[PDB]
Amino acid sequence: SVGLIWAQSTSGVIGRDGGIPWRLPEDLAHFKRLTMGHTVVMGRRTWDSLPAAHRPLPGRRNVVVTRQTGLVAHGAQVVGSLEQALSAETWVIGGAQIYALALPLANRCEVTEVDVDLPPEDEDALAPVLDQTWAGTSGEWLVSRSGLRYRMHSYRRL
Ligand SMILES: NC(=O)c1ccc[n+]([C@@H]2O[C@H](COP(=O)([O-])OP(=O)(O)OC[C@H]3O[C@@H](n4cnc5c(N)ncnc54)[C@H](OP(=O)(O)O)[C@@H]3O)[C@@H](O)[C@H]2O)c1
Ligand SMILES: CCc1nc(N)nc(N)c1OCCCOc1cccc(C[C@@H](C(=O)O)C(F)F)c1
Ligand SMILES: [Br-]
Ligand SMILES: [Br-]
Repeated sequence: SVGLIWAQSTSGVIGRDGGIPWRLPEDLAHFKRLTMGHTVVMGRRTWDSLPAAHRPLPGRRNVVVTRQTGLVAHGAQVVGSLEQALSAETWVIGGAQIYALALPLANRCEVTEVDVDLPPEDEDALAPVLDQTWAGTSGEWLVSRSGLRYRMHSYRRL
């Protein structure tokens, strides 16, 4: 059982300049709560993007997907394909390249939509596009303690 989890702007941006272009504490809490105790699978660029005090992600088996040989990723397992990463509950935590690999294998997507305007730029990482084979249920728009508006969506494959 494979799930994808990501946070996107309304425009579909998930990443810019090797990072995430907003801060939303409620999303980090949501991400930690859903992934804790489970394997998390990430692309090598997303491993690099984790703040050092949170890398590897504590309380979870971290798996890093790379085409490199002998990659040093302390505290993580390093695999050469998504299939190697997947051999109870496994969460694919990004980025865009690894989402694209994982989406055909997933039965579940947990999406945070963040109501910031961020027109997609050339090298932005973008969220996967979900068609009508996915059934979504959405929370209401919520206002964070910091004033940002956001909404949680849960998708299951029909
Ligand atoms: N908002 C969110 O929810 C969210 C979540 C995660 C990440 N992000 C953001 O997204 C960005 C990173 O995403 P990204 O798409 O640039 O990178 P990414 O998917 O995290 O990682 C790309 C790397 O994965 C490896 N890879 C890709 N395809 C592979 C394959 N078929 N077999 C083996 N290895 C493969 C390669 O590693 P090597 O180059 O080492 O060979 C490649 O450079 C950052 O800005 C990050 O902050 C946002
Ligand atoms: C957290 C942003 C996010 N959001 C959803 N919804 N999906 C995702 N794929 C995702 O990206 C996962 C890759 C980036 O991850 C982190 C970035 C900064 C800090 C942490 C540590 C975090 C934890 O310990 O989990 C703690 F702050 F709670 C993780
Ligand atoms: Br962040
Ligand atoms: Br934060």
